[PDB]
Amino acid sequence: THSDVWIRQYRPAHPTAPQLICLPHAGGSATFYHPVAAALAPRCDVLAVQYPGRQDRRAEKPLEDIDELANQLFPVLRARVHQPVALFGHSMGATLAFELARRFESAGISLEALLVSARPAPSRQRTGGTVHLLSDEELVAELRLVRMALPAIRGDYRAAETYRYRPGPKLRCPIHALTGDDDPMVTPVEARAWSEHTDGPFTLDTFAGGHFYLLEHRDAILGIIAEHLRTCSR
Repeated sequence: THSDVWIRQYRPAHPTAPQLICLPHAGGSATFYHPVAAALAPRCDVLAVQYPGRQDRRAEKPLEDIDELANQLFPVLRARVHQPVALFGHSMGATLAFELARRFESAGISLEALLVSARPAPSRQRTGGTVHLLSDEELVAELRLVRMALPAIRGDYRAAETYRYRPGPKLRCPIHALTGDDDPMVTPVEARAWSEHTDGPFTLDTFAGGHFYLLEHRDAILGIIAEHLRTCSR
């Protein structure tokens, strides 16, 4: 395997393998996607992104803006990208995945799919989130070693909550949205609105659960991912 500071490749992949770039949620690390790597490789090259400020990057100042995360991450992913390539993001990672998709397409790099989980459409971003503004003590409480990780969690939340969608050209790549049926942070319309951001095909799948439904539906989501990349799951 070959990994850098940003992009963690947990398993070896065939040279023919399609690429899956996985964006963690707020407070998440690249290790969150180890089950995806294990289940799809070597038939899929699973690349998991490690944002600054966590684990081995704890010394780095955490980023506070999705566009800054994307702008810094895109050149790195550019040097590794190999089509066919797909993106998967959960929660805040879904917005980052969408922003990265916008940048791939503007660079003439087609995407096999954009998979977005538990996140309103960029055009339906909820304004007025304040979790990132809570005191250290009020922060940890609402999140229910943590102080070492809190600056990175706060920065991630700040990025999720202060995101401002700037209108631009629609995507052309397929968008597959995935949501829980009991998620106070994503309404059905908010999830369906992802259809308004691509001229390609759109599909929305709902699962029994909340914001982290995907922990209970891993095998199902892996089969959905594999279907998009023309592979099988383990």
